[PDB]
Amino acid sequence: RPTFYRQELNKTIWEVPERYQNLSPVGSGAYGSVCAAFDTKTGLRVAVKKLSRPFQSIIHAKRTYRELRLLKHMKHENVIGLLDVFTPARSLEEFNDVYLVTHLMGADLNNIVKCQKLTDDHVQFLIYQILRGLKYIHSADIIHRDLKPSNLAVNEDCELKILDFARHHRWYRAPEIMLNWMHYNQTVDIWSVGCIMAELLTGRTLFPGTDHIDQLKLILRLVGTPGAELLKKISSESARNYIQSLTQMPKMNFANVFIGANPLAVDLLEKMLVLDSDKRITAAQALAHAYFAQYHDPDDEPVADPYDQSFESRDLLIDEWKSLTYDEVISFVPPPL
Ligand SMILES: CC(C)Cn1ncc2cc(Cc3ccc(F)cc3F)c(C(=O)NCCN(C)C)cc21
Ligand SMILES: Fc1ccc(-c2n[nH]cc2-c2ccncc2)cc1
Repeated sequence: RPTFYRQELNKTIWEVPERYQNLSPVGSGAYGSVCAAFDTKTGLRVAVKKLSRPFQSIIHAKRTYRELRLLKHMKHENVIGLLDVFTPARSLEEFNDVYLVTHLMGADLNNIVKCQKLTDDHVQFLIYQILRGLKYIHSADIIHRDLKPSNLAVNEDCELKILDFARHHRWYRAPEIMLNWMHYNQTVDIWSVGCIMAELLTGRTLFPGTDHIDQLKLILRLVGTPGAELLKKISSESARNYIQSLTQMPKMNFANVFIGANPLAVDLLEKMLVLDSDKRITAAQALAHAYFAQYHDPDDEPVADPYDQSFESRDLLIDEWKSLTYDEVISFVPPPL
């Protein structure tokens, strides 16, 4: 066991091993508190997240267990991974805090898009990496659910990583969630990617809606009201009525909306921003799209080992979720240096 040291940043107490030095806050919220730090054992700059009240309730305890399982499983260049997880506690009895460690990235995508407009080649490489990481995540039957510029981090090399999965198990959310459809599939993420790609090409949020209703009407204005094939798939009575009563609007021509953009980019957006989720393009299929010929390599777009999410359906006590989390802390194995 290593030796810990203690200090106060903002109003948070931080107890971490000596190897992590020069902690400086990065931000805080419901997710907990994040600090940038230097790892003397490896020489890397790292990001340390201290979970907030990890075992204060059953919802928190399960959430803590969920995040740790996910991060321990992700082993992919475009997905955030676990460098280390530790607790200052020496036993299950005193186990009360969990810290997570990962490589520090240069900036989030929301600090690039507004600082600069992106060339078509940059958009190619950035979107390509998101999809490469999404293919991996989706191969494990995991849905991110909250893909958005602030959840994508980039290095000065333009290397990208997907961060902070939505622990749910807004301008970027698929319309079937605005309609509250409880059976949305993994292509909800592909919709998010489409809204992101469009924003990089134009510099403007594609669907800057003020609420759920306003959001949907901005989406239908671009992709048009749903056809009869999609009408036949809606079970909700209120939804069906709301949609059949809206003044009908045609699908606009993306080539005209996105004038001057690479025609291969326009084509990909049209395959991503499809209202009917069954017809939306998949991450695996989008990687083979001609827009990414510069970067596509079918022997270097790997898939993930099978991920067991059976715990999601379990109804346990706080002490049981806590103990299961402790087990995952102890059995952690750092990645090969
Ligand atoms: C913006 C730069 C600091 C780039 N950067 N690089 C790595 C990294 C990790 C995090 C969060 C995080 C996740 C796993 C982990 F084990 C340790 C962690 F710290 C955050 C962050 O602060 N996320 C806040 C939550 N928001 C986005 C919803 C930011 C990160
Ligand atoms: F206006 C819309 C927008 C999106 C959808 C939709 N796309 N994929 C699945 C659905 C959907 C929505 C609600 N109920 C069932 C299915 C249906 C109508």
